[PDB]
Amino acid sequence: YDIQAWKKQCEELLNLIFQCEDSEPFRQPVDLLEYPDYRDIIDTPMDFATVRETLEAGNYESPMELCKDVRLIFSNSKAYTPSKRSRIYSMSLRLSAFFEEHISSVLSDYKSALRFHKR
Ligand SMILES: Cc1ccc(C(=O)N2CCN(C(=O)NCc3cccnc3)CC2)o1
Repeated sequence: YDIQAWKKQCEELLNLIFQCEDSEPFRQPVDLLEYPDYRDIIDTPMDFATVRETLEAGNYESPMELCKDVRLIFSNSKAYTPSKRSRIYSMSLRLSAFFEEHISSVLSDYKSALRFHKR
């Protein structure tokens, strides 16, 4: 029922994501010299360094907000990919599965802790 525990749990999960080769495309912004049309397709860029920095700044109030930004990394990859078989998009899908598998208990625990707080 620790309503703060999500933050370290998210730091640890981000650490695991940064050890994962599948995250390499998603740890920094898209170089427009490499992908010149990227901002024609993607309105709101997001990467794992931005997520980590926002968490470390104390600018997430809840793991739900962190989860929204991580899911934006994946939806941006799906929207930008030219093919559902593209290397970088395929990496996004494995990393999304990994993330969702691990974030589910973080979200459940937080929400249960907030319900207990308000009981
Ligand atoms: C072809 C295709 C399908 C889906 C995607 C896609 O989701 N992105 C475009 C490419 N991305 C980057 O360039 N990351 C920045 C970067 C810069 C230097 C070193 N590592 C990473 C990630 C986002 O790209």
